[PDB]
Amino acid sequence: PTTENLYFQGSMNIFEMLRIDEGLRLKIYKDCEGYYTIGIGHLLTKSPDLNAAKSELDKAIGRNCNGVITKDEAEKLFNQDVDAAVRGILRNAKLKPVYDSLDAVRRCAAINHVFQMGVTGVAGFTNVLRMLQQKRWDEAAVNLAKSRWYNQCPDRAKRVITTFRTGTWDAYKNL
Ligand SMILES: C=CCc1ccccc1O
Repeated sequence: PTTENLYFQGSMNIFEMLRIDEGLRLKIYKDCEGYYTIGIGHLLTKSPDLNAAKSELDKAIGRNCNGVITKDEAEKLFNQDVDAAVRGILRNAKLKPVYDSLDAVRRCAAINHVFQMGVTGVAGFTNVLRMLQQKRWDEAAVNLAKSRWYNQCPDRAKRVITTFRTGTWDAYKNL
């Protein structure tokens, strides 16, 4: 590692991580499963009706957006969604002990997973939870690679799986 490469971990954090996996879009779009999304991975609704999505949008931003937001508004919604995922882990009796056992980088991958799937989705991975607590990283990653979450949209999930395997930021290098 060069002096610069050793600096790369101090530049990575949950916000930079999710920003890479989710992208940044200032107009309403459909994500890889066809669900209306905006900003940095903010799922607006699962309904096929673009009208619900715009209404959810104006609600979340608090103005008449007509489907378009600013970078600063994107950042704000994103920070709220990150806070919600972390809070969702910490209050949950099953996820909190596993999260507490993890190192800082794998904790970021855990918050990313919850941001993407939701609390009950993640807490259903009974086996992967036990694997992670037992530091069985290879097995946890192979089992996450069996999931619909990863297989229906691999490019959004692949870096998170690699990060559970390694506990480093290497999958976020060299975009
Ligand atoms: C079970 C998969 C990973 C994971 C671990 C701990 C907390 C949340 C989370 O998504």
